[PDB]
Amino acid sequence: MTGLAEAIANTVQAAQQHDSVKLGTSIVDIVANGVGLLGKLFGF
Repeated sequence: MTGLAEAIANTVQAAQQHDSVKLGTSIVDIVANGVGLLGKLFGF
């Protein structure tokens, strides 16, 4: 699928991992944690 990180990256544009730090469990552990899965696939 293409909605594993896209969905979370759909708010980071304005949130930038900010508002999520105060509200969101499947968002704060995806942009910093979940990203660890793609980091090796791509590089970041």
